[PDB]
Amino acid sequence: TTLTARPEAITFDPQQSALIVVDMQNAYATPGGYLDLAGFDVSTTRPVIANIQTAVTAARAAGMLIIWFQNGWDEQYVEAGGPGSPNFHKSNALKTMRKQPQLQGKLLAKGSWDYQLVDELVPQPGDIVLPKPRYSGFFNTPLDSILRSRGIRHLVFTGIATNVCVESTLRDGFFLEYFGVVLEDATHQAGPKFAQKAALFNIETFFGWVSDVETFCDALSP
Amino acid sequence: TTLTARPEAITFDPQQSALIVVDMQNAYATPGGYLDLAGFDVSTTRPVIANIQTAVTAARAAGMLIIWFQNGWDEQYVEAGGPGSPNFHKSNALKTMRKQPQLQGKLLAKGSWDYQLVDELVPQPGDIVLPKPRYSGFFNTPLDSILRSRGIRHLVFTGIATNVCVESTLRDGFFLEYFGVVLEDATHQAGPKFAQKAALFNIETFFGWVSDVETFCDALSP
Repeated sequence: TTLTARPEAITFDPQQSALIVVDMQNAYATPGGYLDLAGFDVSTTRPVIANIQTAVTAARAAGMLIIWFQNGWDEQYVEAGGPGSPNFHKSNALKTMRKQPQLQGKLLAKGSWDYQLVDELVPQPGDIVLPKPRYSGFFNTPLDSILRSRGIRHLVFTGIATNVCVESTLRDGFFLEYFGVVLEDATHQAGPKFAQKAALFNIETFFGWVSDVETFCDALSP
Repeated sequence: TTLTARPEAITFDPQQSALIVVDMQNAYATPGGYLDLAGFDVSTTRPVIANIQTAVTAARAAGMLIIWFQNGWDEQYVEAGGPGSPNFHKSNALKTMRKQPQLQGKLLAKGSWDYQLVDELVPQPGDIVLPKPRYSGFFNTPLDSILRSRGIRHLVFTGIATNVCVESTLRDGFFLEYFGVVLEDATHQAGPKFAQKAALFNIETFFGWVSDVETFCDALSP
């Protein structure tokens, strides 16, 4: 398949490719979730959700592997690292719960509402659903092994946050010799609008390719 | 020692810390280098070189290990990967040399002027100088091994490009449980000015700490 993209069009075989849906959890997309409680603007993610559903339908119909990430930890946050991990000190979820003990054990907690995939996005049998304990899906997980076991070299990225979990997984994928493309209108940033712009620029200019959902779906139609 | 920083101050032992000077080569800081020839703006890097000299002097006098990176490859670019690597298709140096054949073998090439550290920055006995074949110093190198072998958990980052090799190495350091701080006035971005602001925003908000050279030197003086 030839996919129109920035900075130029690329080729991939859908049957040797994966669509990765990064962290489409209430924490990252839904009012009252972690990012919202932590002061980030989540009011504009509805079109991102619908666009991911569209992209998943097309990708699965074309034979691409669908991989869903869920970011977060056990309710006791053992897996988040204690004070000896920089993650303990950087996580805005952990910071929010330290400021608001009423939320302690709810943000990004396995089995909780915050951790759930948003209602509109439901993995299907045969999809892979991966928990990850840090922003990048290529650290501390079997993601690389899962992809290599199927000969997959091309990754199409969707999800939240463009500049954090999405971009980190795409950047680390590049260092592991994966070709990564992001569907820009199926992502949303964590931060001001310049964070979306800069993540797309860094991806396009140094790490991978940028396309969009309509272009992706039309490229898959055969 | 307390280092005042964004989003809050941190504490560290300079003896168990490293100052990393990322890719301060002619390619990234000097007129007529790769970045300049590739259309990026390098007209403001003179104060960055000066600020790195100041930070390197304070770091060494405090017992911090100095690590210098040089990004690049053999002159035949075997180490940049062939067409099977996304690096072959993304590297703006390889792009530029395919566009301007007079430059083939001259950009980011071991033994070339482009590849040299800028004249003003001279590694000293006891420092470590490391080549790296991709943007992140934590892939395809012994960097993690070197730091673990000395019990180092705190990394202070300087160099170019803030949003590419600097941020990538800091992000990956975080995934390897390192506490990373960037000295903002000892860096420069590759791209428009929003790429500087956005890299610092991502580091401050999700990955590590932002400080500056004068704050760093003052913190080390006892």
